[PDB]
Amino acid sequence: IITHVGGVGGSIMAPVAVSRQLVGSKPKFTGRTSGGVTVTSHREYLTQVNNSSGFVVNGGIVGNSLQLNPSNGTLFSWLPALASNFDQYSFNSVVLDYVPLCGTTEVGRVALYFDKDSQDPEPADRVELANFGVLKETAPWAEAMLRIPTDKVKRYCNDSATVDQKLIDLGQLGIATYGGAGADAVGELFLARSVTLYFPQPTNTLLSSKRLDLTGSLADATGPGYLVLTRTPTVLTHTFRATGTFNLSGGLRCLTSLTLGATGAVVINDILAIDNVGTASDYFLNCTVSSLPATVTFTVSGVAAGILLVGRARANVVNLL
Amino acid sequence: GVTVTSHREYLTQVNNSSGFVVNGGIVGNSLQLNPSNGTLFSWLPALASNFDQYSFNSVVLDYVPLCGTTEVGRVALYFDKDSQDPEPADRVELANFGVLKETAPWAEAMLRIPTDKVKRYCNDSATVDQKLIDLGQLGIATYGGAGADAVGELFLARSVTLYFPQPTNTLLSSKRLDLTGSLADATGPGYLVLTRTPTVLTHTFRATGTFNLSGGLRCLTSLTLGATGAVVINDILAIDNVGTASDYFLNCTVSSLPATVTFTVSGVAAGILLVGRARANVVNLL
Amino acid sequence: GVTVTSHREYLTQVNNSSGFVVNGGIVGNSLQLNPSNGTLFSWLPALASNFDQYSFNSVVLDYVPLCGTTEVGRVALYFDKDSQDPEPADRVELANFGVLKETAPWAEAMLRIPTDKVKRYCNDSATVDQKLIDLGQLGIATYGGAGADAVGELFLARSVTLYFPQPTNTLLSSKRLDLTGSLADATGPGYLVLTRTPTVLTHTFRATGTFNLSGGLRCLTSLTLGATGAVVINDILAIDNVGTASDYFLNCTVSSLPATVTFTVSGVAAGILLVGRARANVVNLL
Amino acid sequence: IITHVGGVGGSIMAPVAVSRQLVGSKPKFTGRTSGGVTVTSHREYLTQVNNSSGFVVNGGIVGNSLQLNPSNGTLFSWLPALASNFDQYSFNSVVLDYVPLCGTTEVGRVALYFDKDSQDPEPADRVELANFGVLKETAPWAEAMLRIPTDKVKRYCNDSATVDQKLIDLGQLGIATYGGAGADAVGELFLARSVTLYFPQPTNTLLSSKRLDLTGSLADATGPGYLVLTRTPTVLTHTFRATGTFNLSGGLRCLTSLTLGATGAVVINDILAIDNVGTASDYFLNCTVSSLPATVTFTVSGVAAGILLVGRARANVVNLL
Ligand SMILES: [Ca+2]
Ligand SMILES: [Ca+2]
Ligand SMILES: [Ca+2]
Ligand SMILES: [Ca+2]
Ligand SMILES: [Ca+2]
Ligand SMILES: [Ca+2]
Ligand SMILES: [Ca+2]
Repeated sequence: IITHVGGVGGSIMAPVAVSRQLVGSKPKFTGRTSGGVTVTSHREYLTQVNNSSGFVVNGGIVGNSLQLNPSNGTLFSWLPALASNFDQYSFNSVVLDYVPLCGTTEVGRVALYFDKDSQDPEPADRVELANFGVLKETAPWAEAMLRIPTDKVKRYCNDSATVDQKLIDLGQLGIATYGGAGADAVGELFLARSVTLYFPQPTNTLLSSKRLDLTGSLADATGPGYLVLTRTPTVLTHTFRATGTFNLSGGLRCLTSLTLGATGAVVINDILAIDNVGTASDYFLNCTVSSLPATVTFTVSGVAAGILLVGRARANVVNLL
Repeated sequence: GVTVTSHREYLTQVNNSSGFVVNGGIVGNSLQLNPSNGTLFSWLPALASNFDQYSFNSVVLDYVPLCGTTEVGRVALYFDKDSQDPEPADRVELANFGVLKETAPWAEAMLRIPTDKVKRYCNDSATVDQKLIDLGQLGIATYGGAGADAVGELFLARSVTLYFPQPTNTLLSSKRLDLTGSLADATGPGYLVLTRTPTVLTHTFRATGTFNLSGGLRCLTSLTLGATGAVVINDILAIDNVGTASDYFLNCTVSSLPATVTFTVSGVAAGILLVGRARANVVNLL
Repeated sequence: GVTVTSHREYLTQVNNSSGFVVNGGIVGNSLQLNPSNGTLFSWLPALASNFDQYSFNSVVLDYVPLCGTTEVGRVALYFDKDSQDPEPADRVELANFGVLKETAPWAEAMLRIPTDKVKRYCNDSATVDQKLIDLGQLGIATYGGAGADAVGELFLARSVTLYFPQPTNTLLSSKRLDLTGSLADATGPGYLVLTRTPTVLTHTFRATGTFNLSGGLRCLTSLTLGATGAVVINDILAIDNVGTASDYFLNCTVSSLPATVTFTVSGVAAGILLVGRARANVVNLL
Repeated sequence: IITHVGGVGGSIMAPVAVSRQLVGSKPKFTGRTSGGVTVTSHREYLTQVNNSSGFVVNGGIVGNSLQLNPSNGTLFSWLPALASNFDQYSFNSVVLDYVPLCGTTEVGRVALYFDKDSQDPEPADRVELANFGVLKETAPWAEAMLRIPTDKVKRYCNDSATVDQKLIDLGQLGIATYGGAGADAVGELFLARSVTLYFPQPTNTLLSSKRLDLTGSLADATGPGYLVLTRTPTVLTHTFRATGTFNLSGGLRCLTSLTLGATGAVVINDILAIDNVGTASDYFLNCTVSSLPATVTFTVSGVAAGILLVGRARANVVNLL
């Protein structure tokens, strides 16, 4: 069949393009009849690796997100709400898969790694990425793999909250691109799953609570974490980590009518915007992200207390009549 | 790619008290047995800084003695499993520890340490429950002396299993003082704290050996180089510009606590330095 | 009381040159396998620095791909048992070597390195017969390309046996320029050469990554910070005093050859610096 | 596996690129226990075929170099110094190998041939190259071969010298490129070796001696031949055929201080340059070629006698102190 030319048995072919074909990953639960507790193995997708001539990591996004715990609503788009009737998690297999949309003529580097410290900070440069134990180094166009070192320790989910994210999380996951020529798309990576659900509980809420200090930095958290809400002395920051349709509820301290800006992949849905000028205010809004960078920001003055809540929601109303 | 280390690192020179002193008659569980402890392990420092899980197999306290059969005191090495509990108050407390030893100063002593094989994490990301990650605490305690002179120099018998490797940590230290402030960033380890007082700096050692110092600061006012305690100055270079800020490189070599140094200056309105252990290495023009 | 090590370290980025080139067309058997070679081994940097003998078990060269199926060239990895013989002049010398591999640039390539079990010494005291101490030489060679762009990223398949425990071995580099002169001391390793020209400095990289730079010099004349090639400046701080000498701390991050930097100044009458690999770490006031 | 598209069994694939992978050729000697004389079979590389829109042959280089005798220091970079303890040569296999650095989109012709007359002159054009008995005709990007007709005649090496280069040499070797678009590189050719060493002698020196007549053309030779040293009425020519680090020794008749020029791949090493103006002069120099065209020339006047010697050498000194 195939006739390929200029080839004598034992020779190399670098083709114009390559592609694998990906299908319906329909999960299987297994009954580990135990404490009458469950086990799940399904395939959840994870992000579209775009290029970075320069040197970027999960989107140039920072605050080890990525985090291998399930939920990571940030990471795992389906497991979201099962390990949600449960309290202890434990994997058996997790494998990074890297397919490629681009073609044998893009010019760059992608790279998947694994840090056992859910908390150490991120890759600085070339020489650092490469020193990791569990790493892989691929041109972008060519097809790649990574399998992850799983213990069987009895590890806890984030339902109550826990600052030592390391003693509870399994690992960190990296994806890193340098040496590109443009920050376009070349890769879409997947997630090979297998998890052991344990002491199943009243089901935890997935709702987000995020306080800015009055002049300050940061008050409480509950998370998960889709959002960070910073202030700058005038003006807020609502910096997305998550994608989809959300629902936003809250307001803040200002005095000064709200001007609703945002930036990147964004589909505003319902912006409602009470103020009282002199005092504080409220915002409900409903938006829908499908990118990074998605940003939004409220524009205001004298941002002297920041409060919000975020808890994923449909094309759902959020405005008066 | 899992490395095993069994070495013998030096640790501190114990001075007496009449009174009742611990790990320097200093405080905040200094000695924590984790490697790094830049404070405790002067050698293991930048090996396990390429790794993420640590686990010992042997650790033994060794106590030799420089003094003579006529000093009058107590040395005492112990072991708290809670990297975090606070320190020895008095006589009756020190003695109640499981893994303790009670020796005169002149006489020669030992202690071996109870090691589990739990998969414990090193301090690259930070972790307030220093107990769930640290192996143990280490004590050394002296009461009943007659003078706070030196009688003992203690060592560290090592055996460690390094695991998942990625990125040496930072054998190199970065330490920012706010302009008027307190404290900017850190990278550490931490050998040094660099405080200011409104005039004048503080470089307060936690570490021992030959270092290398690089930096300068905001002042206006020529640098007068003082320091205090065990200290062997090596190279002090000292650019200023009076009116503005300045720079200091220097190379010194500590073998004590208390080692202090301080720069003397005025209007200390920004503090920056870096410290990353170094030899008898130059640090001055020609 | 000995160590063993098996990890994987990155090495340099193979660019292209239709000409015929060898390690960047730098010369003086740089790639030598010995560990340290700070130029070659970015990670083991600091284990074989606590040791005195070394011995490899595996060494494998790994060649992945930055370019694309239409890049147009030749790459080539080899191995000389004489840490000292000179480099490849042309195509025909390279091809005659025992341990060679010859690949497109675009396609992914391999090489295994031949290991003895001889008790070989590391470079702490110095040794002009670099051959009887070093295991082999490493080549990477590119000819017949069409542009001097990047095609390859080369790695290091490692497995090393450390023996008798040392007392550290500086990993902060010390590099003195004579007043009018050429060259004062060294400590090295060597990532950098610091030359002067009558006006102006040269900081010529041999190494890749995040460094930390500390020092200043003799001039009189405010500092203008240039550099050339793969370079990501991080923190440039720059005291001067005009009339006199000056200081520079800076933090940069190279991933190429050619990386250059140079300070621009006048009356370069003494050159001093130190360099000791460092993170994204601060190096400036506040 | 491979899925290649638009193909029904029996169809043709002309790929984006092809490459073979070449390794360490580590020679074997065989003991033909004879007159206690030796046999060698190893793989020596030979040149990088660059393109020639126009019509070029071993570099547009002329004076059948190329010559199949071993040594040919010009041709065989290793066999250089064994058939050097010997006096009779005889092959059994010699095969031209043509791999390719370029890609399936360069646009040209390469071509390997074989003339039984070590001495006939070179290919003029298209119609001439093709008429040879032992020739091969390849696009450049595609992968090629040629095997060579070996007799077993008892043929002599060039240790004493011999003007009928034909009665001693096995063959001529050609490589020819026409129809390009640029004189860049597409090919690197190799040499499949197998030689029978005979009456082994005191080992001959490899040193070159090259006399220009006073007004003339040409005095003696010893060779091998790496160099030709011509004059033009003013000025010399040192025209390389060889690559590497050499050592040059000599001077000449002029009167007129030496200006050292040269052209192409060249790394000058040590130029020393006595003159006496009025009279003659001397030059030692040490240079290092890795190309064709390498040229050098000395610039001078009244070039009334040319003498030199050349005998391959290291980064070795060649100047006073
Ligand atoms: Ca829980
Ligand atoms: Ca880590
Ligand atoms: Ca860590
Ligand atoms: Ca050699
Ligand atoms: Ca040594
Ligand atoms: Ca030693
Ligand atoms: Ca003969």
